[PDB]
Amino acid sequence: SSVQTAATSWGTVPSIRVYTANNGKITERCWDGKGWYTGAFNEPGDNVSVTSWLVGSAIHIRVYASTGTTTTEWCWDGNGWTKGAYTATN
Amino acid sequence: SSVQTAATSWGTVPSIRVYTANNGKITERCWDGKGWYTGAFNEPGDNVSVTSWLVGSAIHIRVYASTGTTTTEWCWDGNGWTKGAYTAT
Amino acid sequence: SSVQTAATSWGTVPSIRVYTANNGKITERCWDGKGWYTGAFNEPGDNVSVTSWLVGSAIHIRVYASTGTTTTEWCWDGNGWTKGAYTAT
Repeated sequence: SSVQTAATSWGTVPSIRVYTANNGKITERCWDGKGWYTGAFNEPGDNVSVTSWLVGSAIHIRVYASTGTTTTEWCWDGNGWTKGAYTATN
Repeated sequence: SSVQTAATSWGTVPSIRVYTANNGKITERCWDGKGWYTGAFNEPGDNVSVTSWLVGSAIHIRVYASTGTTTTEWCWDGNGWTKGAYTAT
Repeated sequence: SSVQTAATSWGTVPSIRVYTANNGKITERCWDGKGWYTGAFNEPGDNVSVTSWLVGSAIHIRVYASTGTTTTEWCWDGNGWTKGAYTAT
């Protein structure tokens, strides 16, 4: 049944990121105070969650994308999306 | 199989808001330090996410409600819930 | 069908907590700056959401676990997980 979303925000503007899982694909929409635009994030998943934090003015984002029982962490640390170290078991 | 929830919080008390999508309706439960009560938010949706931020002591909340492939942003900026500018494309 | 997750983080390290609902169980994976490990949280549910806040350096976490139409709040306030006062009505 419906698409699945996850949202985060930071700062005072604020910036907002909304991730949508739709038919096995996760995409990203972004707001930085003027309007919505399509973000760089595009990875497989049926389910998505997100968290973010600032270090000074630098945003760090973690997106957890799940398909079946496999969850992949995707990391934004200022210079592109990369796969993170997250695993669900030892 | 189950309801679906989304939660946010702010401040030091804190205030908490929990949104639940149940049979196509999203409702809101609120905690401001004393007990839980039903919030003003009531809109259609099968899925919900939320984020919030403070500007000084003023809370701003964004709720993303989805039905099928359609996502609607709902905004709280201190004087009622209003539909936001979010579009998926 | 896929597992369903919820995530929160705090501080500057940061600490991260990822909750996964899988086959009626919600479990927790934790990062405190060195590596991922399995957390203490293990409770029933088909759906999970989370929020957290700091009071100074002390973290407070609220996990909302749902099975059918029943949502249970679980609370971390520094000395184990306890059932919270949340009710839906």
